[PDB]
Amino acid sequence: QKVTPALIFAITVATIGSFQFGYNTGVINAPEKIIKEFITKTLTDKGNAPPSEVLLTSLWSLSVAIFSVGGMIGSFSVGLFVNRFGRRNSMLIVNLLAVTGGCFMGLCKVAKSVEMLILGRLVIGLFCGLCTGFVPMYIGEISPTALRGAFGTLNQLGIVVGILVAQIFGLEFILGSEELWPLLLGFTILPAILQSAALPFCPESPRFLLINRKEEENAKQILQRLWGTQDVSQDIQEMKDESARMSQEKQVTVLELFRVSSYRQPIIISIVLQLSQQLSGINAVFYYSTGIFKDAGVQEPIYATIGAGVVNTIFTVVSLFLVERAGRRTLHMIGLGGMAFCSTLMTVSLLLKDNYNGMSFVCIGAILVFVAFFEIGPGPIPWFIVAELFSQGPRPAAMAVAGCSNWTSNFLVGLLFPSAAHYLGAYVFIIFTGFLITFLAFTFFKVPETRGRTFEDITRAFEGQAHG
Ligand SMILES: COC(=O)CCNCc1ccccc1-n1ncc2c(N3CCN(c4cc(F)ccc4OC)CC3)ncnc21
Ligand SMILES: CCCCCCCC/C=C/CCCCCCCC(=O)OC[C@H](O)CO
Ligand SMILES: CCCCCCCC/C=C/CCCCCCCC(=O)OC[C@H](O)CO
Repeated sequence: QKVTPALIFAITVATIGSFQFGYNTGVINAPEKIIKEFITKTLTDKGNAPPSEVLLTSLWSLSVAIFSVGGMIGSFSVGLFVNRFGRRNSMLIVNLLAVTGGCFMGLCKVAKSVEMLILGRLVIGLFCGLCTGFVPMYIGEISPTALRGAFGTLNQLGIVVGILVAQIFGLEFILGSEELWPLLLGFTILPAILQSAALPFCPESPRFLLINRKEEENAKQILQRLWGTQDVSQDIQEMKDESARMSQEKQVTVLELFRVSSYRQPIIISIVLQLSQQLSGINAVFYYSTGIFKDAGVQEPIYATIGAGVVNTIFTVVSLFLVERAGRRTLHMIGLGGMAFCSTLMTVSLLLKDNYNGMSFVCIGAILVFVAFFEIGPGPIPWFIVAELFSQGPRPAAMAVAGCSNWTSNFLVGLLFPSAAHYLGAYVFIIFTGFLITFLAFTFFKVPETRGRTFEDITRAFEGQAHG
């Protein structure tokens, strides 16, 4: 606890990327009908026959999904940037992609080009994939050890705030209209121009400068400013230790992450935690929501979702104030457990949907409580924890692997779930309850507490476990 404006500024400017990721994730839902009308008109205006609903659904599905494909590629490409350019400059450099993607999506209507929309979603996907790796890596290396998890939770906060804002902007009376939806999608350009202006005044990680570039006194002076104290000897020395370790060790690529015994457990934890986020059922809960919301008298679908967005935000903040006290294990487990209870309730309330006339209110309650438990742990923790499971040398390759598995599992779930729901119906949530319980067991037996521990302490403990 040594928090000056500089540290806040640096972390806040970095979480613009988190906001960007959240915004582009949530922005696409509301304007579906409007964009399909655009796609139809683009073909009709040629004088051609109007497209079938099958073709529209097809093009629309590609628009949505190609974003994930971009993210898979970008998140796995994180390793190409962070050691070569640094952590701060990597973020500055890739804003080219955010500007590019936003231009395509923003100009696709006036250019009357469905192809530009699809292309824009791919490029903004690439950008967001790089962000999901760059931001926690930067925050992790620049935060005081006692606040590493708290600050790391600001990544997820930026993401959920980004989602909320995109949804609100998606309202018909704001930017969600026939004449304003290019502005809706094009909006992502503005935070990029703001971030690029602000970033050069954010310092590079002192850890990176000292450990990777051997610039000790440069790191110290920066460390003194960020933590607002002249005595930073304990931290500077701990960085010297990590630096000595890295120059005595072979620097790991992706493939060797899996050949080294002392890396196997950390990397397996990292991947599994990414899965515990995307296979939680969090992507199934809303698939049903939009239709459950009608039955309960909402008759206002985006409004039902925005409300969930507020709950989404509140419990991310709750997680922020808990993660340094309760620890990562406890918050992850509690969240997994509460989601297990809610998904089970979802199955029951849906199975009794029309034998009893109150069940739609029950399902909504289950959905909101589900969202709350998701953000307690499984939402924010898996993003910043892999940065904690590794020291300086293998972190970049580890975050490329972890991040990719997160984006990939998200993509596969979205591909496979509609089928599963079609064959299992209400029982599909029981499958997630099984996943959630299994993940809960994994965390309880296999995931060490990382709260307040130095990277060196954590790594040595993994080395000790590997020696027997
Ligand atoms: C298809 O549009 C959307 O997914 C928006 C869904 N509604 C957002 C919403 C509103 C209210 C409450 C909770 C939520 N959610 N829901 C999921 C969700 C979430 N995750 C789960 C999925 N993820 C993700 C989504 C993508 F697209 C592409 C790539 C992704 O990771 C690589 C990242 C973290 N985090 C916070 N709130 C969330
Ligand atoms: C209908 C309205 C049309 C007019 C609209 C005018 C907007 C002008 C541009 C604003 C740039 C947006 C910047 C987004 C700020 C990102 C928030 C953030 O950085 O997150 C804070 C915290 O770190 C999270 O954890
Ligand atoms: C009717 C009897 C009254 C009981 C009704 C209960 C209803 C379901 C409650 C779910 C809350 C979720 C709790 C999460 C459980 C996970 C356990 C956990 O988090 O363990 C932490 C660990 O001990 C740290 O080291």
